[PDB]
Amino acid sequence: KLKKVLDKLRLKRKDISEAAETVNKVVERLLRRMQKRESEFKGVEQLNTGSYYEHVKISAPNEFDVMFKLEVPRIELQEYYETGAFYLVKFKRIPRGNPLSHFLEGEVLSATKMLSKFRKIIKEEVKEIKDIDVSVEKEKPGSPAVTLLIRNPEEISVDIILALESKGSWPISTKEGLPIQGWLGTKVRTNLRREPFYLVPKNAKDGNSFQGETWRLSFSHTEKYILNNHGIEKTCCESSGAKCCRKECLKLMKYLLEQLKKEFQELDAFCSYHVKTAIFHMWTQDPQDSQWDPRNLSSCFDKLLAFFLECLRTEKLDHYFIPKFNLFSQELIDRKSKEFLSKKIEYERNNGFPIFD
DNA sequence: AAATTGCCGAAGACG
DNA sequence: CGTCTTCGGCAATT
Ligand SMILES: Cc1nn(C2=[SH]c3ccccc3N2)c(O)c1[C@@H]1OC(=O)c2ccccc21
Ligand SMILES: [Zn+2]
Repeated sequence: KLKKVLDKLRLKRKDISEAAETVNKVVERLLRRMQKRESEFKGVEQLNTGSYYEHVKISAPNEFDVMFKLEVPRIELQEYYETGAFYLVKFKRIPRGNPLSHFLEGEVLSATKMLSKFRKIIKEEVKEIKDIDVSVEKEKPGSPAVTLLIRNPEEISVDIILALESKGSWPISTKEGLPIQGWLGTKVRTNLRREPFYLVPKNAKDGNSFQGETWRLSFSHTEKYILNNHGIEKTCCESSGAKCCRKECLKLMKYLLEQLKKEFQELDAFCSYHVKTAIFHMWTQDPQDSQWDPRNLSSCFDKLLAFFLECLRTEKLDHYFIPKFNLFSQELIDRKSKEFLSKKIEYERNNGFPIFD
């Protein structure tokens, strides 16, 4: 029954080839444009992130996430209040004379001027794309992405996300995050945390304004690794290993949410990352590969559902990397919303998920 | 050195 | 299920 639904969600290869071909051609053009003398954003390198590159994209290959990461040495972080996720950026010492001073505001490296330039360049370059139908969607407070809209003729969107790369140790609000010791283990956790961390120009919302110079932590790269390396056994989902249902559960919970979001705008606050964050916790709670045996798909999905209902009910979903940061705090998602989603989920759960049709 | 090449895992397609 | 395929990712090579 859930097998059937998964069959429908599964991406068709033909559809992937036509989408990738177009998406890739456009990104390499923008990446290439981004280099090339002049621009502040030279040494940017590409990192593909997102449901698609984690292989958990459903229904259609019509959403692509791309990080344009920039290595910036000698930066100091100041925690924006006690958010844990948001920061101000300064430099160790004076530039002499170097690219990113035209994004400063005194000593602070403002996310907003840096993003506005980045968007301006992307816009001038999309202007010149003649063989493909692509446009830049209008700006949005609360998003760090310059979003492309591609009609292939199918509608495809590409979020191009500027990122600052920092090679130093992770900020201490992450010190007790990534709790994978009993699952992926201590050597993996330590190795993961020796990788760089990234900041993206999503501004912290103070009230109903946005604090324009703040940046947000991003662990898209880390999350991408974990999806490709998700078992306690090294052979999970390999040719000489056992298939598990972890990813299948993530897709099912994704589908469920996205359907409810379609016909209910009481849910615009919710999103996929909530479901992703939740399943990460499930994977920590149930680290054994044997617990996610495909035979057990139904009970694994329902356990995920029960856990997600419990997060809603108790108004608490800890960020997986930054345990201070409550994604289900009253300030980000109002109580009323959380109860509405709870009743809809509970409804589908007890009625054999009619919305799956 | 910016662009090509080689290698192979993840997973779709098909019987 | 096995096998064959395309795509993504990576870094050695020119
Ligand atoms: C609510 C939400 N949070 N969210 C976060 S919170 C956060 C904290 C630290 C790092 C990433 C991050 N993403 C996120 O990606 C979302 C959804 O993804 C979005 O880009 C977005 C946009 C509007 C509503 C919800 C989301
Ligand atoms: Zn697995």
